[PDB]
Amino acid sequence: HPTRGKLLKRFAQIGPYIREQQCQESQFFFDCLAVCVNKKVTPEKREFWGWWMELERNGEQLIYYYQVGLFDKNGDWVNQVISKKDVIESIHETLIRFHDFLQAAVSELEMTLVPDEKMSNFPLPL
Amino acid sequence: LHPTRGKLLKRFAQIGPYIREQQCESQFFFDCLAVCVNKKVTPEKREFWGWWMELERNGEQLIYYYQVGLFDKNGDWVNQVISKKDVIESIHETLIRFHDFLQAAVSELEMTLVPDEKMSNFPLPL
Repeated sequence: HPTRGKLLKRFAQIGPYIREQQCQESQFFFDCLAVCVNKKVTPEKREFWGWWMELERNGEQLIYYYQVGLFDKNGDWVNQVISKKDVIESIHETLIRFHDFLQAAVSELEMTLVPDEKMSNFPLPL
Repeated sequence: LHPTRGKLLKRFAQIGPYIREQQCESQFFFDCLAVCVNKKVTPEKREFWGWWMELERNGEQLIYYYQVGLFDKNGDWVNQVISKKDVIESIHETLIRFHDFLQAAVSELEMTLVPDEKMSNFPLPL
């Protein structure tokens, strides 16, 4: 096919990125809590700068849409990022590394990765 | 991701005989054989009341999920516990002491430790 189950399993093998509970039919969800916002906050209320990605399946095509931003206390992602070079670089390194592994996994599945049209406004190289 | 899986494994192993390396992919596995079920049984078929814990990684965050139960003759953990105050108290004491070390290790690693949402159904204080 390959099966949704096959995809889920192979994507989970990339590492601690896929969030299975937020995946449904033909849509997969990945994220990365890359940098803590403020460690003075109690652990359970801490927030993180990072990225999240939505992967739509369209037959043998997987269509990717990454956003950079903020993961708040509720587990909501917001498209706002601290304007610090070092933090942005850290987010970008985790994203690039992930995308490289994703490329490899999709190639092994004999499928193809393609950017969402909204990636034209993505503010980092990829 | 930094720190690495390898570094986390070694750091967690330093806490004591809890982590089970052969059961750790983007998840770490810990357990504790707190109370022997019946000492009259030979050491081959011995079973234990205790706990096990799955620690998930997402970036700088580590997410813990403890369960209390029975480590059976087959080497499988089951979420059932003998309904005895003294046994439950002993399990609980091992768990709290372990958790205190885990908290200190995660802090040393400069990461954030938070309960899994399923810990809302954990039947003991933590």
